[PDB]
Amino acid sequence: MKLVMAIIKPFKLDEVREALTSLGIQGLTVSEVKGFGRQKGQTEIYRGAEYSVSFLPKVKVEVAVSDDQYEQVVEAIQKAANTGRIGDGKIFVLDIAQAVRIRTGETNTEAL
Amino acid sequence: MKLVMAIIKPFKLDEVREALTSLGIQGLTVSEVKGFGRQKGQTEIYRGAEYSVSFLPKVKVEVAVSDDQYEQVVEAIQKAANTGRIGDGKIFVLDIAQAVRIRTGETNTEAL
Amino acid sequence: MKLVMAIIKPFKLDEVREALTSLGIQGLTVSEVKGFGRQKGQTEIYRGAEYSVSFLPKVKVEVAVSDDQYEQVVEAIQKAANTGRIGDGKIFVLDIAQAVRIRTGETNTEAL
Ligand SMILES: Nc1ncnc2c1ncn2[C@@H]1O[C@H](COP(=O)(O)OP(=O)(O)O)[C@@H](O)[C@H]1O
Ligand SMILES: Nc1ncnc2c1ncn2[C@@H]1O[C@H](COP(=O)(O)OP(=O)(O)O)[C@@H](O)[C@H]1O
Ligand SMILES: Nc1ncnc2c1ncn2[C@@H]1O[C@H](COP(=O)(O)OP(=O)(O)O)[C@@H](O)[C@H]1O
Repeated sequence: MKLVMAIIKPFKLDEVREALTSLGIQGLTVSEVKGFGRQKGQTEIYRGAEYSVSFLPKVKVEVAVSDDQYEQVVEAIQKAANTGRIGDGKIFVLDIAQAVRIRTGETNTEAL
Repeated sequence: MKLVMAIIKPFKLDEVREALTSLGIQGLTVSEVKGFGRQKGQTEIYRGAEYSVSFLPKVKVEVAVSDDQYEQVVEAIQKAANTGRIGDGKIFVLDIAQAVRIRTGETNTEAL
Repeated sequence: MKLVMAIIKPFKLDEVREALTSLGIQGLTVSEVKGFGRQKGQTEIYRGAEYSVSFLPKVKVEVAVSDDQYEQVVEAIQKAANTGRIGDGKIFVLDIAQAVRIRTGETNTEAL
């Protein structure tokens, strides 16, 4: 099991859920985040301090898939979230030790 | 050390913090998220595009516990977050390589 | 590769991004969260239920760095986020199995 964590542009999310659905992935969990990177917001200095005046929204997609699916999931998200412009974002893969589906108690692959 | 990540229904959170407190867990960190799964929101098509018009709020509980507590923490959250209805959510367990408490520099178990 | 996850006080974020920038870290991802711990919000009881009436905002910094940088990143964040008062927060380190930069397909260290 893996937790694929993808930090994408908020407008690429419909296309991302689509690819994932084309792969057979039942569901996912989404978070709103602010991004900092090469592409940065505007700053302002006021009284010896520099304050951020604009922010770069991103969407964090967090999806648990099996060891047989993650590599395909990574590739799918990469292709689905790509624009070719700076700020496209990241995909990180972390290892899931255990998984539980709260409704049924199902574990491992059956929890996803 | 483990990071227990639980994606639950937002109204089951008071009951979840309670169980965790009954286990001796000092604290936790909570995030607001949108869920997608079997239980889905409503959609709308407008001009060759399908837009989501309703969303399913979930709460993400993120709690670091020791290797001697995580299995009990998982079980507690599972029982505390269960309703028996579709959408109860997930619990994922990931491995924590290092931990630091910012205030005191305490590490490992003493950081939690 | 590691995902350094730091749960800090929201006003220590400018100082945190600064240290990270002094270390050569290109970017990071930030989330708004609620904290529960020793330092707690106010509660209220109404009709046989206890409701939370105040909340403790925290900022979650999530930054992927290489195996040669993480220990320095942890230390930097610890020093940059420290106040000496209760509620300073946590830093957790998790292992990243794979990394992809969506724009270019670059992997591993080149993805960060
Ligand atoms: N070290 C990092 N850890 C976690 N997320 C990052 C990191 N660097 C960048 N990001 C995320 O990637 C997004 C894009 O960063 P940017 O460098 O502007 O473009 P690109 O990813 O195309 O190089 C950022 O807004 C940020 O959310
Ligand atoms: N593959 C997944 N990865 C991460 N979170 C998921 C995944 N599948 C479902 N979830 C989360 O679990 C919640 C419940 O999903 P759903 O399938 O509707 O009910 P159940 O979990 O009872 O089967 C979703 O709203 C979503 O937040
Ligand atoms: N077990 C835990 N798992 C994840 N985050 C935690 C945990 N315990 C505390 N935190 C986070 O650390 C913050 C500070 O907790 P608190 O105990 O009040 O102060 P301190 O970290 O200085 O002991 C909390 O608001 C919470 O967000």
